[PDB]
Amino acid sequence: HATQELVTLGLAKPILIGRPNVIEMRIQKLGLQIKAGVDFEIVNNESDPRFKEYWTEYFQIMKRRGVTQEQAQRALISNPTVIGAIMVQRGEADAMICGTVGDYHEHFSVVKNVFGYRDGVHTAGAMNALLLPSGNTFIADTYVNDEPDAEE
Amino acid sequence: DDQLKQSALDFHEFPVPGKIQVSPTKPLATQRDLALAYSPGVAAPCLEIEKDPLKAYKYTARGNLVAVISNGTAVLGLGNIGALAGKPVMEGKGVLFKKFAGIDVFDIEVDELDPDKFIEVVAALEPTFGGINLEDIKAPECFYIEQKLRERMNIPVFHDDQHGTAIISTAAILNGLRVVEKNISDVRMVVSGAGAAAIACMNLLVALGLQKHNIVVCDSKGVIYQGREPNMAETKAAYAVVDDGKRTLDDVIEGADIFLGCSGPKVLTQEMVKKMARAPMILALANPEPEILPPLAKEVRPDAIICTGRSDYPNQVNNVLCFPFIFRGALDVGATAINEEMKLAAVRAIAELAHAEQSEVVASAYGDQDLSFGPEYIIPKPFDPRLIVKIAPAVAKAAMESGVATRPIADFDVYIDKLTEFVYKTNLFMKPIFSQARKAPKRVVLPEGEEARVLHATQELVTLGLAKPILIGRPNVIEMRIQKLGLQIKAGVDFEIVNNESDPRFKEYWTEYFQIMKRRGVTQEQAQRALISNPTVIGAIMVQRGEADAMICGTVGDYHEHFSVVKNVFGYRDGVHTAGAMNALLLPSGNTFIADTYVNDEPDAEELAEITLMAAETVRRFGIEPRVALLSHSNFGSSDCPSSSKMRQALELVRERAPELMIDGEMHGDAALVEAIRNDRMPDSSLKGSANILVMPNMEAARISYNLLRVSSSEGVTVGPVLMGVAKPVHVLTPIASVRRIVNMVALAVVEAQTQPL
Amino acid sequence: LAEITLMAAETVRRFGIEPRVALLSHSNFGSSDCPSSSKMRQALELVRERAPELMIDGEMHGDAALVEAIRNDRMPDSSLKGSANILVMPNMEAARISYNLLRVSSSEGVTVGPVLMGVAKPVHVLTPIASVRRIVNMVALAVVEAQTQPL
Ligand SMILES: NC(=O)c1ccc[n+]([C@@H]2O[C@H](COP(=O)([O-])OP(=O)(O)OC[C@H]3O[C@@H](n4cnc5c(N)ncnc54)[C@H](OP(=O)(O)O)[C@@H]3O)[C@@H](O)[C@H]2O)c1
Ligand SMILES: [Mg+2]
Repeated sequence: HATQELVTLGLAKPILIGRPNVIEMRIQKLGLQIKAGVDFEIVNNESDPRFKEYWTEYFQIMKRRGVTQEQAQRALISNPTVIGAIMVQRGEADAMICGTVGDYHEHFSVVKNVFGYRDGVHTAGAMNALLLPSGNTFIADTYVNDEPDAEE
Repeated sequence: DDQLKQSALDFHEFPVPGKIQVSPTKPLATQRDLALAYSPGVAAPCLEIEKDPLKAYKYTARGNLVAVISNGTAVLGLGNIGALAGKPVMEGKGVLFKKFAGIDVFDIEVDELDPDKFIEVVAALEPTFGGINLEDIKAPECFYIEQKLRERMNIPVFHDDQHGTAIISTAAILNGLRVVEKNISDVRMVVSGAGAAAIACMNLLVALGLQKHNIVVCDSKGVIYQGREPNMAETKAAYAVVDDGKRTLDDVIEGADIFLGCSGPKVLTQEMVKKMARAPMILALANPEPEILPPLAKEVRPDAIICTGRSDYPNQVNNVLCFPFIFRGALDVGATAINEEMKLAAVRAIAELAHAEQSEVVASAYGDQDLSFGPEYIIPKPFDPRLIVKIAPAVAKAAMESGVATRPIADFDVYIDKLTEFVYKTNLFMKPIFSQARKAPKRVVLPEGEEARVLHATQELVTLGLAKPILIGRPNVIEMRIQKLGLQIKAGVDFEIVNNESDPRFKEYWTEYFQIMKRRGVTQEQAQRALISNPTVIGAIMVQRGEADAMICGTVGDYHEHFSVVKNVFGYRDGVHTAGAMNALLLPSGNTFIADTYVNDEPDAEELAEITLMAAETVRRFGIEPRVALLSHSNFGSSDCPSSSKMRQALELVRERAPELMIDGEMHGDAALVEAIRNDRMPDSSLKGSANILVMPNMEAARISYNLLRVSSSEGVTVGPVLMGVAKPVHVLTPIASVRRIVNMVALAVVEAQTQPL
Repeated sequence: LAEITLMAAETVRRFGIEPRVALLSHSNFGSSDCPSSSKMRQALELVRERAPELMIDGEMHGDAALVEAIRNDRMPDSSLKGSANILVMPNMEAARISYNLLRVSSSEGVTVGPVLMGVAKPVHVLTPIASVRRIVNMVALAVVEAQTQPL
């Protein structure tokens, strides 16, 4: 639904990750008017033509972080967040929006491992916005650091 | 027959050619040691040998060394392929000499095939060897050559099968006559196919106190009796009965009592067995095809005493029965030859064993020994921990009785002690597990069904009939990988495939996973995603539901990624609050098990005690008596670190729980493994001999020690990591596990599922 | 750990053997995040800082360190070539247990040990079970070390 809205408003060029068959049947059942290639690009998690170059980069990132070559191969087929992060890091996409499935830190660990921290920054935080009677209010680090210290 | 032809063609020569590797049993890692071995320093042992030849067996080989000396004329069952060309099965015979009794075998093969120059070459090579194991000398020059050779050397000249199985055969006769409450005086015999190992067997069979006129020798050409041929056949006319017009074998029975024969195809029939007297004692020893088809004859007549030489049935006559152990009696006594008393007192040991077999740490579970003396049990099974400590001392005792030995053994208590010590360090507990799994296969999930190693293991398990595999993966990828690998397994026919996607039981699977893990951080959508992308979860849910009996995972990913799923689904065993992984090693001291190499990073005293008890129980089920030693960097209170105090607390807890368990600690690894160091440190230690279970303070020490010892000091793979303390049978393996490891662990899981898989 | 690694490499170099160090742990190249493995990785970084020419890698398993095929399967780009001849262990319990088990199981003869490194003057504390050959070898090593400014 969000992809349909983004195509309609022309806000982004979506790159969906999943099985094209399941995506298409779900689109038809939902009643959307988006089509593969025409409006949004589909990247198949399996039988991806760039599979070899993807798991290779993931392994080179995570070889000394507990990930073997076979684990890298298995992650680039069963972990869509890793595929999206490698896509963004390589340059085939500009941004990623994950987290709609699973736990927050399951995706944040991949994001931090691939992209890393910003320059001059040694911590990450998640800001949540609320519309209170006093106005727009933002609460800092609702998701990342369990017990930040003074510097964090 | 490629599943046997190609598999046996895949021979373990790849690392280094030849099963034997003539290697220094002494250290050679220093110029001092090298000078002691080849420079002045090695002249002294040789000079002392030359001064008095009594030192020949002492300073060198030729004490334990036999040489299976051959002209390659009857290579086990092959024939005259040649001396050098016989090397494959030459080494195959020589390898079940060291494997089962520690006999050194120099596979020197005489190239001289003439029946009179062969003896000349063998007697020329006599000083190299302290007892020759003459094999592959063919008939009829086997008897001729052995008869010539026996009279020359002053060291045990013991042929192979020609002298051979007579010990096992006459022991089987002595027990069979016991079974049917008969006596050797009136027993009648029928012999067929007087071959290399046949015509020489009744000669021993007579030595029990047997009249010659009761034996009827036969060959391919009818019946060898006195009156048949004008020229009486040698070594057979003594037994030859008077002429009576009996020209066909089907009538020469007349109610006989024994069918001792070592020959080829069938000669005996069912009506022939019917013509036999009451309580027939058919002893068809043909290896290719039994001469009577024992099931058919047993359906024809009951209370049969059928004895064969194949291991598929009890009462098997192998060389390992006494040949390595004969020389363990022959060479280890100092005899100058082997008499008929040697050949007859070892008859009174293996025959004694069959009706005197008991205890000997029977595998508490697994194994399924179920051996009782009777019509289906005449002689012990091929491989036995006391097939040595009873047969070898019998041969030595016969040596002193014959007064032909040169190094008579002292008080036999010490001899039996050393022999039993050698027994502890050579155990084959996996063969009973394979035998017990094969007679009751179970369904085992292999969640990593697309792995080449798992597919090879599946082929092996289908071939051996150990399990009913249930592979998990994409059927398409599995099938293409099978075709590429060259396997002969098919979906449904040999192994069931469970597709991780589009599984008909998807709804009922993720529902159960959610009900297990709803309050453990897993949502319904996460449960749905796990039952499609996590094969371990699918296999665990399958096993928990009851659609499979065991699981074997871990060949991909991290150990704890699978162990967390296993623990979450199955839980812990009743009365058990911890889990541990036991890894097995074949050390020079014997089978050694290291406890909790994978599960607990830093176990405490109670967890260590539970792990110790579970490891002892598992090792007991293997058929090995548990000898536990808690390991630490402190030797019996040397250090007061919390680790050593924790080890002492665990020792006290274990002693409370299991007073019968042999355990001590905390000590060093060398103190645990060698008894001299421990006796020097703790003379009153409750641990006797070498410890076979090593319990370590933390997972780092256990894992590092196991990894270093496996690649440095280890022979082969048996089992590991054996997961203990989980409710249902499941073993998490490692990504580097070999096909043999997977097959062994699947067989272990199958046998554990035969024992209430919960 | 870094100081011990450097001293061990220097001593093995003085023996005439090219040092090939491998820091050992129950984790294979970041598999576990226990403080022990993090300490091993920190030691590896410190050693690489101090001695860029030393051939060292870690942290890995014992089999990965000793056989090159396992390491190449795990880390094809490992800085360690062949078998490691220096094994640095996370704690004294693991080191002592591994050495004691390997000495009685997988070992040919005695050469030296325990070689004490980091003390001002040549001195070697032995064990009560040290043999005559061990004492002679260790005395010879101490004599040769005293020929090299015994301070
Ligand atoms: N421990 C064991 O399990 C064991 C050990 C050794 C041998 N064996 C078995 O014994 C056989 C050969 O062993 P071996 O080397 O001792 O003997 P061998 O030298 O091969 O002689 C076998 C004899 O069988 C006879 N024979 C062949 N075909 C026959 C037929 N159709 N009818 C009757 N007799 C026939 C031949 O006698 P003629 O010369 O008169 O034809 C021949 O001399 C094989 O079956 C082998 O598996 C078993
Ligand atoms: Mg043979």
